[PDB]
Amino acid sequence: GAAPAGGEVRRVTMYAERLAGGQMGYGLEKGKASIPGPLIELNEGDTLHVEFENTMDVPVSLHVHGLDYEISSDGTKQNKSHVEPGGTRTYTWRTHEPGRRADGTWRAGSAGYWHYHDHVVGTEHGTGGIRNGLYGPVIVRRKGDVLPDATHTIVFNDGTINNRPAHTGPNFEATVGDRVEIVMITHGEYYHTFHMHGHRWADNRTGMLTGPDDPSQVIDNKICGPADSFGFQIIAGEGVGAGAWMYHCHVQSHSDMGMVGLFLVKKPDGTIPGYDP
Amino acid sequence: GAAPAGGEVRRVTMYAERLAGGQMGYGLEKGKASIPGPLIELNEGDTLHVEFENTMDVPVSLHVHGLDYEISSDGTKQNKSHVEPGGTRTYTWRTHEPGRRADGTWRAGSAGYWHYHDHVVGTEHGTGGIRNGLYGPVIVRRKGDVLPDATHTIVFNDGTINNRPAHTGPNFEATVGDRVEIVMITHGEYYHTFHMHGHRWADNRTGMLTGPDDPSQVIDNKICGPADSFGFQIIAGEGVGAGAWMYHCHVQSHSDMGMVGLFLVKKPDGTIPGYDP
Amino acid sequence: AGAAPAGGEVRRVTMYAERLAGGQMGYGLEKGKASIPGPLIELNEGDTLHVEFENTMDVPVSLHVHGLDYEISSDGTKQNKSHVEPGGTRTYTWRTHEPGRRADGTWRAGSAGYWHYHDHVVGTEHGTGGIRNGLYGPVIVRRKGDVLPDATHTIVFNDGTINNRPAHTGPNFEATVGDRVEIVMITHGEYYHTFHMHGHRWADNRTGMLTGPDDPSQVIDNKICGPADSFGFQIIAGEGVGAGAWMYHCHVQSHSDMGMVGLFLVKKPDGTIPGYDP
Ligand SMILES: [Cu+2]
Ligand SMILES: [Cu+2]
Ligand SMILES: [Cu+2]
Ligand SMILES: [Cu+2]
Ligand SMILES: [Cu+2]
Ligand SMILES: [Cu+2]
Ligand SMILES: [Cu+2]
Ligand SMILES: [Cu+2]
Ligand SMILES: [Cu+2]
Ligand SMILES: [Cu+2]
Ligand SMILES: [Cu+2]
Ligand code: NA
Ligand code: NA
Repeated sequence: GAAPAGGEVRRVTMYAERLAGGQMGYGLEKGKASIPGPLIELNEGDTLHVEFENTMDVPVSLHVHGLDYEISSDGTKQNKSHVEPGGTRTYTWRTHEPGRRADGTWRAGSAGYWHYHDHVVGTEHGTGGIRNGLYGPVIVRRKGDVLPDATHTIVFNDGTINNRPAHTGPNFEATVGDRVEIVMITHGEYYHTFHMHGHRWADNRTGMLTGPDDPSQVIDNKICGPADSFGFQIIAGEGVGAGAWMYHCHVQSHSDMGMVGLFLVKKPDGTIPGYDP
Repeated sequence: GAAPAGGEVRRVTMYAERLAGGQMGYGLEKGKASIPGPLIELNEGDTLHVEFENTMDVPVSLHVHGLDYEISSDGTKQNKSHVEPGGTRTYTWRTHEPGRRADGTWRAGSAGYWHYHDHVVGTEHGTGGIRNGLYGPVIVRRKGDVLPDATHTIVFNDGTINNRPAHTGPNFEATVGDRVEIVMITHGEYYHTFHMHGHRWADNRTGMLTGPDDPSQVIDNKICGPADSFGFQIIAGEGVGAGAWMYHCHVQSHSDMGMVGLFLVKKPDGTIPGYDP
Repeated sequence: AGAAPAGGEVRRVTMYAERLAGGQMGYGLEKGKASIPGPLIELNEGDTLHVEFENTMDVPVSLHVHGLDYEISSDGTKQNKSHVEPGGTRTYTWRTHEPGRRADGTWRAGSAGYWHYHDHVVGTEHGTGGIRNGLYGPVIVRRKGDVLPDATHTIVFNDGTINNRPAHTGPNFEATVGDRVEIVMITHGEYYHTFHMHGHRWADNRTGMLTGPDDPSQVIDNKICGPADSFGFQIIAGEGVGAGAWMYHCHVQSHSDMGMVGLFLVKKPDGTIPGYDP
């Protein structure tokens, strides 16, 4: 599968809602908010109209990295781009293809692994909102990009993965040979290093080398800090086989205190060697 | 415009001077020291003789990243290349173009976003001098590099931008369509993440993709540590329009305590929609 | 300079985990000769390595490698019981592969790069004690045609030490002007660092050297790194700058002030170093 050329005007509804235990999340339908928020996928050239509604009792906003937006969709109190309690607003995101500018230089396209998050809860930089769970992934694909069999989002938010209690994953399941896309986002106060056992990727836009001329370092460990985002695709078990393959932050106290999960790679018969749950 | 081939021998006078409040700065002329220090620009092949004078009552030095220098211009006490109080010294920086060696390998040129700083005030690694403001940017351009309409230097020094009081910018002004160059240097004890709203750049030498075959990640958020330097050029307002575009460190406590500033992008008539400080 | 050949050899080596002085712990290829960092392993893409491993200590230990191909039975974790009991033995197998076009037209990245191995089970189930104690070492996998160096030096930022040495004690590395010197740089523990080399620079890519005039990788002399990061590069000692005692150090200011410093001692042909007075 390959991404097509973009150019569609898409729309979606988004809600900010309180969740259990002081948390807050984005959802695409009322009562269905999650942490991380829903995955938004666009092709270069697509436009996205996000009909947003704040269902909480405190102001919230929606700020996006990487994509084109006018200052009116910045999502900050400073620009009156926030949403009052009960309020509604339409945030508009646009994307563009790469291309040669009139001045002769190459204009980078929108394609990449991006994310959106709150910018007004607790502070005017969204410190409380991000801590509470108001973040989500955005993928913009370029014409011809390889499409995956599954996509999984891993957010290192302070000392947690996806706001979960320590030592509770998440885990992700695949079958040997699956083409698996990982979106990796970092938030909060701390730097982290993301490590995946049994697998590696290229440190470039897609995480895949373009061919024999791409000099990007191939890695299995990557330092990241607050609001960094990257992504990659792997072939599950390629050259290594089935198994419970760990991923974790490699900062030693962070892995010891529980930012660890499993990439559960199954044989075609659905079983995982060496793994007792 | 485009950078010419280099090869000139250039001279400049530089002074280290005390500034108000225990600060120290470099300057091109007596009594005009600034933090950051003056921007030095060279073309690959140029030689620069810095006629240096220490107007201060403590030793100071000038150490440069990236450029060619002999051990006698290292700027360290260890090599006896510091400057005594009231003393003078000529620091020589050289640069070179890339090219094929005899062994067939490719020698990397000097071009890049670099910086200079003190190496002896407070400690033999310049911890006091750097804290006090003794740092500045150097740009070395390759023949053919695109030249910007303006260059702005942003230094994350511990918990400050350019040693400024918290919450005091700096702000930079441009018109929609301007080609704006940012030089980004980090110093001190902390890691940071630099983020720009509404704009993005390529993670490579120039900050611009060379063309459709360049696989560098396109980003708007970059982790950086002490003595890191990078730079890029953006088209102000490209695809997003005029506005007060924030830049800040994205480490949540840092943005909250005042590591924030504004990229004020004006329409040709001078208007900035919705700006209201 | 020499060039790496195509790989595909099947090799075997013995490795031991051993206690060292001061509560330290190290890997070695011969009994009683363990070192921190552990021995440098070098493979050409396509090679297979069978590590006949023996744990001579009184605690379970493991061998976990980054980047290379290994089956789950060579993961080196308690999770899948691939650690080594006290006094026990185990064969760990590492494989590597060349890059190539898959049948579906996508490009498979090869194994080549700067990698490392370390313990994963001493103290905690992530090897916090083992790594702190010194159980780490470098692995280089070369691609056919990679340029070969005159010498290779490994620098590990482990917590606030270099190579588990006492503060301010280097290590120093010696070269002659013109030498092709390879640096392998590994980070472990709890802290981020920035590695800086005076007088020298490299390209931020797989090999540390630009492939030619079309490579847009940033050329740098300073690089941020965190726990279990690894990278490497080659420089021509003294190129364009001459002989001297060229410092390298973490550039986090308090780390350089506390002793995360060392010297790249670049000598004239007559063996002397101008300005270097110890
Ligand atoms: Cu912001
Ligand atoms: Cu972490
Ligand atoms: Cu953000
Ligand atoms: Cu230094
Ligand atoms: Cu910061
Ligand atoms: Cu932003
Ligand atoms: Cu420095
Ligand atoms: Cu692990
Ligand atoms: Cu350090
Ligand atoms: Cu330096
Ligand atoms: Cu590891
Ligand atoms: Na790169
Ligand atoms: Na990087």
